[PDB]
Amino acid sequence: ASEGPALYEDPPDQKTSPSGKPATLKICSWNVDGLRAWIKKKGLDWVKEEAPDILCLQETKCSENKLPAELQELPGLSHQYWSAPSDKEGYSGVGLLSRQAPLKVSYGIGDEEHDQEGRVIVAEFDSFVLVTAYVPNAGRGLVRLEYRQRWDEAFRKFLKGLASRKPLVLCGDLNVAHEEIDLRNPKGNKKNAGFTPQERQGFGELLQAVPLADSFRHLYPNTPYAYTFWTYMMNARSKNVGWRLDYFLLSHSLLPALCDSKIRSKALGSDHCPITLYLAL
Repeated sequence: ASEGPALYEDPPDQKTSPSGKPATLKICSWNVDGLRAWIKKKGLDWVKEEAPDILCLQETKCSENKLPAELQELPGLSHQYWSAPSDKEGYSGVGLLSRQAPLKVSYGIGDEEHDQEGRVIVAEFDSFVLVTAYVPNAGRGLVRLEYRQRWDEAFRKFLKGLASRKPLVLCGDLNVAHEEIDLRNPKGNKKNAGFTPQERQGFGELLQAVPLADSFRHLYPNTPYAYTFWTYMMNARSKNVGWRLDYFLLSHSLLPALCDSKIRSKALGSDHCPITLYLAL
């Protein structure tokens, strides 16, 4: 009620690094709010335009056994990996689609308690490891906040482990707006899922412990009104009343390779928009 529109125009794509090296890897991440719903809403149209080397999808709500045939319309992303809840129902779920086959693909974070909801794919490449995640929501009434804190700890320890061996890129819907600048209405959301002190602190703990850098915020430290999620309700997207919940977090060693971290604000198909990373590896 107190918010009107706040303008945000994502800056032009910077496709060369600070050292002059052209980007060699383009990764797009997108919480699609259901694979089938997204396809119906022409989500694949942005994918074809974006032409990433790797596409990471969250909330597919679909298992590897029941994928829509349309996913074959991505010939440039022929290596496709999917994780879904082990109860085999239609919720959560992540996907990773890649131009080249990774050296190894794994699922989950090595902890049975946290591996039953189809939330994580790990794809190891030559010079880096890519993780995509759909982090557990703290829930209406914060009924899942206690679980979320357990998840956060287990996830951080798992990622720290990976990073000790190879440079890490983590992407996906991390279900937290880190700082006040990361959502339109900080004051009124401090007791809501995605902006609790607990969740924000978990994010800070992740950055410190692994350690990892927030690619977007690294490049645009003072830029407000840059969001990746808007509730379907109340004309939130038209007014840009949103939250930045979707990130690319990078090992510090990858910062010299960082060209840009984009927010594709105008791409429709979900209640989240895509984010896109350019790296010169």
